[PDB]
Amino acid sequence: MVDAFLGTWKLVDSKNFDDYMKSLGVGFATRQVASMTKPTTIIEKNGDILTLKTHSTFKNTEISFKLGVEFDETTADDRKVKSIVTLDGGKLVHLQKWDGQETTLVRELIDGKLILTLTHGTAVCTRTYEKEA
Ligand SMILES: O=S(=O)(O)c1cccc2cccc(Nc3ccccc3)c12
Repeated sequence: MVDAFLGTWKLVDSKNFDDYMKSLGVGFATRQVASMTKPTTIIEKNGDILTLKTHSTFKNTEISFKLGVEFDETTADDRKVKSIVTLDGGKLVHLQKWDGQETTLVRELIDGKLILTLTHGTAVCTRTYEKEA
């Protein structure tokens, strides 16, 4: 069940996002702006289709997908990837593949907060969000 992930989420803490972006080859100026931007994640459901929006003053993205079914995605940093999102241990696990590389975006609810763990190479970033009323 994906339902406790649904809603509007505001970033309240970030650890090692620069390391994660740098590992992906993101340029210094984008990392600089990204490091001070407050993003919002919106997750909504219509039947088996999830839509995940990222809104900010800098980058904005939107994806729609069915759990367990691969989809094409063009990321905020312009990578063209093959993606799949699955529930695993109650976590929303998003795997992206491109050029033989992989990165995971794992979302877990802890005490009503959404904890996003981003891993690429050796870099591990933890971004925490709080629900908007
Ligand atoms: O969407 S994210 O998943 O964070 C994202 C994931 C992976 C790489 C990213 C690189 C630059 C900016 C992002 N987003 C961003 C969006 C709004 C504000 C600041 C950064 C990246």
